[PDB]
Amino acid sequence: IERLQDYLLPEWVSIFDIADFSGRMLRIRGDIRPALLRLASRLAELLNESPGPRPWYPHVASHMRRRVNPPPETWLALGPEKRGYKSYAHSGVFIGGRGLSVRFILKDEAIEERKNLGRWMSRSGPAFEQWKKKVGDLRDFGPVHDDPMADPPKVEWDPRVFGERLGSLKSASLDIGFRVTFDTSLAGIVKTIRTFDLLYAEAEK
Ligand SMILES: [Cl-]
Ligand SMILES: [Cl-]
Repeated sequence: IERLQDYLLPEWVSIFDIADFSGRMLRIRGDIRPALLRLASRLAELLNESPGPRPWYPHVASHMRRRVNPPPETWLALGPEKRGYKSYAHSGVFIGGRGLSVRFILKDEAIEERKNLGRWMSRSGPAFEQWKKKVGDLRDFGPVHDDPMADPPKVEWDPRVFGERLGSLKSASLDIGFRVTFDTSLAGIVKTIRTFDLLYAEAEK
């Protein structure tokens, strides 16, 4: 049974205990990146075995923007475009000092897709709440973006107001999902990513 730890070694969480930029980046780029590329490819193959409402193409964080503060986490992204991913909805598998997580992301620069998903959330609060109940322990990673070891809070906001903000503010963003263990099967992770399909699809239009 293929598992996340076959790609991302459990001990790699300690890379994120390296406080200095150069030292942490060396390990993120040298050791974690090749593994994330392999894992991203494999997850995309598995997802594409049963097509969903949008394509999934693999990407890996480039870390070309950081200078002084090392990344608190690194990730692969699965999104609808072959090259680039930050301008569109995507799912990601992340590793940092806290371990692994699987999240659904709309960055501030995904202006149009935030407008689309925000409008859906605003108009479909009850459907969002139903979905949230079904997926269990949904966390908001937004508030802990500056607290790498902190347990992210449960999503408790009103999706209608959150959606209104997400759609209308240039600096708004979404980052929600699940903490997962290193021994989780790839088959289980694929299904977790599929549970974001409702949001992924509604972001497109
Ligand atoms: Cl992009
Ligand atoms: Cl599993």
